[PDB]
Amino acid sequence: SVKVAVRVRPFNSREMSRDSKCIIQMSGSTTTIVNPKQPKETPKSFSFDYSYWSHTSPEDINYASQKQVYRDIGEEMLQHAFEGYNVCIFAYGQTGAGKSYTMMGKQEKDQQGIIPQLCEDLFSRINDTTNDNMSYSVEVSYMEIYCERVRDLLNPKNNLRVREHPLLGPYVEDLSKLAVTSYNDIQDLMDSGNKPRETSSRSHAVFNIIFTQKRHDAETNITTEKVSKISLVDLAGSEKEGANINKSLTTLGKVISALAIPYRDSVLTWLLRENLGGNSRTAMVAALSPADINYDETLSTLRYADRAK
Ligand SMILES: Nc1ncnc2c1ncn2[C@@H]1O[C@H](COP(=O)(O)OP(=O)(O)O)[C@@H](O)[C@H]1O
Ligand SMILES: [Mg+2]
Repeated sequence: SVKVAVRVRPFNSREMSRDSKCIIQMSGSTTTIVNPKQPKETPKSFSFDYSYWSHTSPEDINYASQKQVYRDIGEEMLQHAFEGYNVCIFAYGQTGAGKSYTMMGKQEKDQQGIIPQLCEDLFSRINDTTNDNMSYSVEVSYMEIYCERVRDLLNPKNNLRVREHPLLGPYVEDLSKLAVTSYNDIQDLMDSGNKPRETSSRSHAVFNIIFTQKRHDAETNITTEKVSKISLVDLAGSEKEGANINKSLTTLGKVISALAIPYRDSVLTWLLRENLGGNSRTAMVAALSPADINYDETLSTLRYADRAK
């Protein structure tokens, strides 16, 4: 239950101008942060399921690639989805640590993130299915959560509000749910999505997929369904606006350790009630700046990820 990894990125323009010295090191699954003031102060140590070293470039033999990331976490999380269970992955961290590049990624030199890959993989396993008793259905929803109003990142309007249907549970009223029938088609929705995103990387991006599996039982001749709810999330840069963000992340924290009465405590948390916990495995990638100038925020992140256990 619950899976946590951290990923340090390469220096960015800012850090580079700031000569920002690297204060992060990694040894398997142990990211050690060094304090700036005290170059000695022995690097502080933490230990996760995964500690990806992406400080260099796709060149360095020892570089955690978007594939590696997806193959370790995504891949499995997708597998469980086929088994019939809900799945949710989370990107969390300072703005610019790497959440988006990790979830979505890019295109050239195929730097596709977890979402693009996971998708391609989901459809690849479906099309190669050679049992006529198995038919599939993939419904997608994409959105943004700001000041706790849901923005349909793949549509116009009608601000949306998340209710709590009697039995069914949480849901965003009037939120588009499009059935796709191929990777490409699901890829357009992605591009259109990250395209609509303008805003200010201050809101949570929730890419949900409702994977349905229909099995035609040779005997009895009864088609039974099996529904999985995959929710890939790009959280806010942790670091009124702050109120909803802080409350969200917080509520989320006292859950991972728990999952391994806090809930309606916030929309984001009140929405993934079917993914946050109850059951079904979740995962959490933590973007980390390798720059000294971010010591406090970088450290705070680590602690947040360390508490998720
Ligand atoms: N592991 C990485 N490999 C390559 N570039 C990265 C990596 N992590 C971050 N970056 C760079 O940093 C920038 C910001 O990452 P991003 O995920 O978009 O920010 P945020 O934390 O605000 O979501 C990108 O424009 C990208 O080039
Ligand atoms: Mg952005």
